[PDB]
Amino acid sequence: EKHFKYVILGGGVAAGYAAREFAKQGVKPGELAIISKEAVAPYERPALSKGYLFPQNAARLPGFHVCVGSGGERQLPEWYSEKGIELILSTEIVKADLSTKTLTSAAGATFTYEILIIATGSSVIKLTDFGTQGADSNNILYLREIDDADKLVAAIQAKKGGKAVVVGGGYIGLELSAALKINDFDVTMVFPEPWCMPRLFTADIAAFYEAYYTNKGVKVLKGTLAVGFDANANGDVTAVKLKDGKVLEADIVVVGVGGRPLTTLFKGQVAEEKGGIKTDAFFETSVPGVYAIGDVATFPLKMYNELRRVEHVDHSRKSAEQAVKAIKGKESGESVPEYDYLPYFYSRSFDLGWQFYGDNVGETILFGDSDPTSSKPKFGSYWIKDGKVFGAFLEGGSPDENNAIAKVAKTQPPVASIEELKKEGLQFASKI
Ligand SMILES: Cc1cc2c(cc1C)N(C[C@H](O)[C@H](O)[C@H](O)COP(=O)(O)OP(=O)(O)OC[C@H]1O[C@@H](n3cnc4c(N)ncnc43)[C@H](O)[C@@H]1O)c1[nH]c(=O)[nH]c(=O)c1N2
Ligand SMILES: NC(=O)c1ccc[n+]([C@@H]2O[C@H](COP(=O)([O-])OP(=O)(O)OC[C@H]3O[C@@H](n4cnc5c(N)ncnc54)[C@H](O)[C@@H]3O)[C@@H](O)[C@H]2O)c1
Repeated sequence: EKHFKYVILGGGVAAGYAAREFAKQGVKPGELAIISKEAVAPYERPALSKGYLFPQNAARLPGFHVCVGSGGERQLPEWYSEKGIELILSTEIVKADLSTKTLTSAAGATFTYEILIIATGSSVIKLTDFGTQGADSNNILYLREIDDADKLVAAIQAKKGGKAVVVGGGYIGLELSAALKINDFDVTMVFPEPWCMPRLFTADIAAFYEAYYTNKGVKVLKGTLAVGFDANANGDVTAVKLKDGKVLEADIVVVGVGGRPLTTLFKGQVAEEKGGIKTDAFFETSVPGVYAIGDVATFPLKMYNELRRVEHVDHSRKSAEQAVKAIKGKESGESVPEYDYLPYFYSRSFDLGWQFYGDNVGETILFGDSDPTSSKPKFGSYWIKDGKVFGAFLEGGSPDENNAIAKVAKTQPPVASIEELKKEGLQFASKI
């Protein structure tokens, strides 16, 4: 049994950014521990679907350890031990008892805390959840952690020059199809929805990327579903069978069909809301001294007066700082302001790069140049509900053009005329 005043459960992005805030708040040696099932100190997870997979000049640890992804300093394992912050790596907690403040690992080790910070992130939904035949064949890969990224880098070198199938049309589907393409793979994207990124992209935004990906040689099969996989004698995947009977040849298969908050250790012990652990504006759960941050928390999104859950890296960084300030603030009888978050999402693929700020509610208006064969495409979209701008998307924008649409999403300016908004386009944001 090891006791610590503060225990961060998980060693991902929120854990690393909470550790940075703890050091900034004068944490003392022996006070804080980070328990992680990963063998490495916290890192900027977004690099795993991008830089990590490049055929040349690839991103490797320790380069992308936190907090460099936000322009902060690198926190190598020594950053922690110099401060008396115990990193407990390769340790998976299989039981958590909030009533006795005890965490129990797979090997039966126990750890106690005074303050717990749940930062377990998201699970990887696997094709077994839909009873897909052959989903256990070798080379049917998923991407969540650095070990998955290493197994993917190796399968890429092994099957290079061959055929890849990507099941999923979300973030992983779009980013991984691009990764396999640049790695000399013949890629097919498969997903059941009528267009890519259905939870964010309109049919018009999606159509730009479908045409773009097609010209790069990526076959995008909309309205398609994988129902099985063929495998050879060694058990390696050889093909992907679709609901319509079409069979695609596959040397490697990559799947991105969503993630769920990794809350399994606390079911029945914390209040929940839409899959996540329900928190207040300071990330404290229904149990005093227990906080939940990043991907697992369903917190009040102040701007929209609703409880929301965000499974993106910007929120994992901002929520971590909020919970640590809330814990340290209470120790001095002080209160900190409520979390005031502006949902910020982004994706990168090929020579493209988009940003989204706010909420994708109401009706949309496409602006700019959305031609996929243009050398420098720049186009965006606005989301309008109740006469005001709620959301703003922009592909190919400059730093100041991205901050202009972010300003629009924060301030929710009124739209007296949609005809004028369509006519101004990106200038509506740049002016305001
Ligand atoms: C490959 C890939 C690529 C991207 C992204 C995700 C993925 C999977 N994201 C999403 C973003 O990385 C994500 O929102 C943050 O990692 C969330 O930070 P957390 O700390 O909440 O979870 P995160 O998953 O980072 O950390 C959870 C940690 O808890 C550990 N853990 C869980 N259960 C445990 C247990 N029982 N015992 C011990 N340890 C345990 C995990 O092993 C991990 O170390 C993204 N977002 C974005 O906006 N832009 C981007 O470009 C990307 N790119
Ligand atoms: N740039 C980024 O923001 C980025 C990049 C990579 C990963 N991520 C994060 O990592 C996590 C995993 O991403 P993801 O792409 O797996 O999730 P996702 O939620 O973005 O997309 C999964 C998509 O696959 C669809 N799908 C579900 N079942 C399917 C099936 N049987 N066949 C095909 N498609 C199916 C879903 O409806 C959804 O559209 C998420 O939390 C995501 O936000 C984010």
